[PDB]
Amino acid sequence: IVDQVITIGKHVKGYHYIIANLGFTDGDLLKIQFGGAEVSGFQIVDYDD
Amino acid sequence: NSIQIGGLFPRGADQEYSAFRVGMVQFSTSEFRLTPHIDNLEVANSFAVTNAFCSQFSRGVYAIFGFYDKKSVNTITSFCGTLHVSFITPSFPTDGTHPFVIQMRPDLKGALLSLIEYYQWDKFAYLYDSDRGLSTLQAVLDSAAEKKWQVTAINVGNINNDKKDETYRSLFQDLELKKERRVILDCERDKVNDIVDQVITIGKHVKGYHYIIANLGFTDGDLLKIQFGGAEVSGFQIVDYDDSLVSKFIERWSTLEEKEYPGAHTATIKYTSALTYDAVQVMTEAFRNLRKQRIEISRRGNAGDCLANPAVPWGQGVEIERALKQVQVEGLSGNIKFDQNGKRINYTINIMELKTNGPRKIGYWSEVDKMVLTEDDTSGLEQKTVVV
Amino acid sequence: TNAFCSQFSRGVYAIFGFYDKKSVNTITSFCGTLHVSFITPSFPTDGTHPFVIQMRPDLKGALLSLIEYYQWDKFAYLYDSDRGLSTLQAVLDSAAEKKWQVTAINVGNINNDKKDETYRSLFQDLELKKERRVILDCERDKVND
Ligand SMILES: *[C@@H]1O[C@H](CO)[C@@H](O[C@@H]2O[C@H](CO)[C@@H](O[C@@H]3O[C@H](CO)[C@@H](O)[C@H](O[C@@H]4O[C@H](CO)[C@@H](O)[C@H](O)[C@@H]4O)[C@@H]3O)[C@H](O)[C@H]2NC(C)=O)[C@H](O)[C@H]1NC(C)=O
Repeated sequence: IVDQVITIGKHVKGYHYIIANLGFTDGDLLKIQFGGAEVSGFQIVDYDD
Repeated sequence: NSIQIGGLFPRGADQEYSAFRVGMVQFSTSEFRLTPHIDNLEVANSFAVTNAFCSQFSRGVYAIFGFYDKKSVNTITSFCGTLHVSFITPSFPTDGTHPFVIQMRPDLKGALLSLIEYYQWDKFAYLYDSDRGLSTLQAVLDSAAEKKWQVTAINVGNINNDKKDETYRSLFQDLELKKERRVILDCERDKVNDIVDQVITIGKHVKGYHYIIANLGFTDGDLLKIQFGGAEVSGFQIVDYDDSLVSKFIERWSTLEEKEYPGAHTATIKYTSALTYDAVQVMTEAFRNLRKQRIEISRRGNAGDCLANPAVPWGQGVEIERALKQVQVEGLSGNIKFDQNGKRINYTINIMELKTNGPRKIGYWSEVDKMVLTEDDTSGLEQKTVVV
Repeated sequence: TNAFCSQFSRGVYAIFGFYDKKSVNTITSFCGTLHVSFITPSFPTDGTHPFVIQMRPDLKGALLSLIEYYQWDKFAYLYDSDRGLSTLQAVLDSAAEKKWQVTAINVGNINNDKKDETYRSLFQDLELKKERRVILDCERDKVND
């Protein structure tokens, strides 16, 4: 879905995407890291522990 | 019969050498066969270029077909001009007048200029490459005073692959100071793909932006990634796949085995490879005209070292050059004919506009006619005009 | 190339000479492989090149710092093609970092017969923007003209 959002260019400033799963940091986020859209998610495996 | 010809290729040339072999097979008549001596070496190092040129000269070649980079242009031109050796190259044409060189690639500066005239651009960005030659950059800089444009030229060529992601993002953040939406990329397809990837990463490929690819390899690079972004992409293509000749050539090209001929099974061919094929054709027709006019070419052996205190250039090479420049044939690049200097005259460069369906032939340009073909939609798709 | 290989066959230890826009690539690639020392007072090569000693210092930063000192925002740049486009590329790249409107004209490729006409037409074309600040990147012999 993120790849498709990138292809259509709907990941720029203004858009807001919330990932509704406990796998936020396991998947690569660098492709939308610089798009502009504010992405938010959830993580159960805190690597800082 | 067996005409020894030189074949200097870069080590990274694969589809170009494949098209050279396909052209060698297609035009190997029983009247005479062209035997090529292939030398794969580093195109950048001018010392190795000089060594290979003097090796071919010591072997006794009649016409050298090769490529060159910004370092080797002067050595090749100054060696072929003095030693009277014929040279054929699909690379970028030399700036000015240079003899004994047949540049298969046509002149694209007027094409980009006429396209800017058609789009009516007054302020845009120009990301240029240093290795591709500053000829087009000088032409647009000189036109920036005749027609008064505010162009922002950036040398993106000198970037390191380690700091690649950082330099490109900083470049586009610096280009957002003027809020630039119109960008022209004067780079090779291999680098244009990276620039497009970075534009996709930063999200500057949405509606509003306009990107012009300033090279004859528009369809060679993958355009489907920016096909649906929203930004109107436009470029230039010399190898028109809609041609019946090009279609019949691609029919055999795709069916060829990928193991023996590298990069041949594809349906799209790079413009450099097609220009290599057409150069082989032009060489064959040149030697055929030399046989038709009963002009005997012969070396008997070798005159000696290219380096000499008495400069000894063999005369018959002039006739070979004249026969090369006189040939007017039809090939993958369209109409192929050369003038007294060796540049391409009377050519057909198609202007493509990437829509949602894909690459669309929006027009074509020539040396005499600027922006002719107004085919398909003539501004009549989704307009919605309410009659009051 | 002929003179360089003649000196190499003679047995020189270090060659002191000059080069033009055409021959530079031949010299650098010949001294680099044959490990022969070269010294030249001409313009420095763009980038890093070994076995070459350029006596001339780098002037790009001097012109850039002088433009910063004079506080110029819109000017003309009449450059020479034979003298190398290094300074022109440096000022074009700085024209986005510091945002300048530079009008670069290639005055280098002009004929001595049509000299007065090409120059008068160039300055008449530069009066469209009413440019008063001009930078001349040419050799002294041409700067006098
Ligand atoms: C289809 O193709 C035809 C042949 O290729 C072409 O006819 C050519 O037309 C052009 C312009 O009309 C002619 O160009 C001139 O060439 C002569 C020398 O041959 C010169 O008068 C001049 O160039 C000179 O040579 C140098 C060029 O760099 C330069 O140093 C000189 O100062 C001077 O400029 C013109 O450029 C050309 O000769 C014609 N060819 C022939 C064989 O007669 C058709 O126009 C073309 N048609 C279409 C529709 O494309």
